[PDB]
Amino acid sequence: MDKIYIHDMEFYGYHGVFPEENKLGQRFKVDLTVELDLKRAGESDDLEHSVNYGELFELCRKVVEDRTYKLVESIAENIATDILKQYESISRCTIKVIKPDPPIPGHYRAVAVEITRERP
Amino acid sequence: MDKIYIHDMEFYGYHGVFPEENKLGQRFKVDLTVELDLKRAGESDDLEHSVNYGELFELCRKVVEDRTYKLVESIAENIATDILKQYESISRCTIKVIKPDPPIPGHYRAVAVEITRER
Amino acid sequence: DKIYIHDMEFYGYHGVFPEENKLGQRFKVDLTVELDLKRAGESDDLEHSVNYGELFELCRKVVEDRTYKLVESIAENIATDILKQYESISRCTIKVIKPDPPIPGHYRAVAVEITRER
Amino acid sequence: MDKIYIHDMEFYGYHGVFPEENKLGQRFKVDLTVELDLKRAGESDDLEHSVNYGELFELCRKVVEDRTYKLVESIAENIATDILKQYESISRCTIKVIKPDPPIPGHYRAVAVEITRERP
Ligand SMILES: Cn1cnc2c(O)nc(N)nc21
Ligand SMILES: Cn1cnc2c(O)nc(N)nc21
Ligand SMILES: Cn1cnc2c(O)nc(N)nc21
Ligand SMILES: Cn1cnc2c(O)nc(N)nc21
Repeated sequence: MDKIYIHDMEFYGYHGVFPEENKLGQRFKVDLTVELDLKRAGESDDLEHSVNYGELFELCRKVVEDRTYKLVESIAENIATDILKQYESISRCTIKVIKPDPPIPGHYRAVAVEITRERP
Repeated sequence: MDKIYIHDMEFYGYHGVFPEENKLGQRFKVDLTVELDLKRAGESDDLEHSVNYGELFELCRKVVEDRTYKLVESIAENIATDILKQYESISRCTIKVIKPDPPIPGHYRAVAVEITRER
Repeated sequence: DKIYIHDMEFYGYHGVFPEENKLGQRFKVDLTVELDLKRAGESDDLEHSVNYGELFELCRKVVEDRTYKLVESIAENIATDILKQYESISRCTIKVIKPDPPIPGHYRAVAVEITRER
Repeated sequence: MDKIYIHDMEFYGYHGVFPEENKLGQRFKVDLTVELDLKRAGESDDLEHSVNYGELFELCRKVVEDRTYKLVESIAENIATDILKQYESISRCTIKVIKPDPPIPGHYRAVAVEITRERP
């Protein structure tokens, strides 16, 4: 379907399995993909009929900054839940939470989770 | 299908919901993807069997520069439509309209809208 | 399963407008050939998979050693010769990229991408 | 189907058909994706129902650095293979083994092989 994106959002967060992670913190990135209809929006030009990009960002920030989890799997899952719940026009969404600097000994760009949630 | 592409067209436009995005303006980017058959163009090596990539660029430039809308949706929608209407050789198209510097307090690369259209 | 060569850069003199044919410009090719790789991945054998080096060479040949009006015909003659010389290739996808075309404006690149198979 | 990614792991190894590639060595890069349900991980916040991203790194490194094959097809095959053996919770995977500086006389970014491997 049609799609709103927010590419490579960046937060500082305290999330992790290790208590050393909890204390120090690290970078956390999020990519978002949400699906709806944009034919109406595009034939109209009135934001009242699509989902507001600025609110979708804020939502993401609350989960990554205003709350702490052990797993990036819980960041992704919460984001997805608040999305579908708060926004009834969005059908599907793919959400990817990225830990560019995890505490692993080796050479790499990033580890990440990605889920894709839908209304039953 | 086979695909023609234009990658990362960059414009300056004055689009936006708030009046201040219309005053100041901002960068807008557009990725173009159009679906058609290029087997004929390939074995012929003759441009009339394909679509001119310049005319495509120009067509989008007109939408992003010569007009102004509240919504990127609306930019995506007019491009898809003006491609389909003007080009019958094209079955299907995908247009993505990127705002890289929207006024959101935060840290992000970009926001965007992608639509895929057909007759 | 899949084999890849990414961002092959060549200098060629392709194009519709006769000035492009004297000046020339950059041409990039993304190659993407499909098959099964279970055979080679257990045997550890270049017999049971495709030579990546030859695939580059074939692309080099079509982009550097001949000239066409269209990028679509670079793409075609590559995809046709891949399916000619390599039976075990189920399918292929060629994306030919013109990064510096003579369009007055600001973009990264224009491009064709075909997918061919027997 | 949900996914754990590991992007652009970098190793130095001595893989190659040519005996010269075998003596000198060169860079090798690996991308990993693995499919599994992460909905329970995302509610419980419990790593046991998911899979350690770190152990995944190590699995890949064993193959690239502790062993030496003639082909990159072999590298991705054993990786996929070893993933499927050890982790029942993982349904499928995709492995891209990249060779960024292969001995091809020309101009290019990288050559590579991607495979996808599932269980019965
Ligand atoms: C090892 N490790 C630490 N935190 C983790 C997380 O959120 N997910 C996974 N899969 N592994 C983790
Ligand atoms: C908040 N906001 C402002 N302009 C917008 C647009 O074009 N699309 C969406 N989804 N949100 C917008
Ligand atoms: C305008 N133009 C010049 N060369 C071209 C090509 O190969 N394809 C298309 N579609 N347009 C071209
Ligand atoms: C030509 N060539 C040299 N080494 C190679 C390797 O490891 N794989 C493939 N497919 N080709 C190679």
